[PDB]
Amino acid sequence: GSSGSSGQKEKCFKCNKCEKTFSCSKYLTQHERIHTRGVKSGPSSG
Ligand SMILES: [Zn+2]
Repeated sequence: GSSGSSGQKEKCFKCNKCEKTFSCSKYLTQHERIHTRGVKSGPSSG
């Protein structure tokens, strides 16, 4: 008899790598990108 109060009203989007809490979703999904090993034209041209 543990039924009753239930609702996914409160939502929180917390990254995985950095584990930073955000406000919206689109903000996170896109952010996650930042975590991509291998960036061309970064530290040195070649
Ligand atoms: Zn992150």
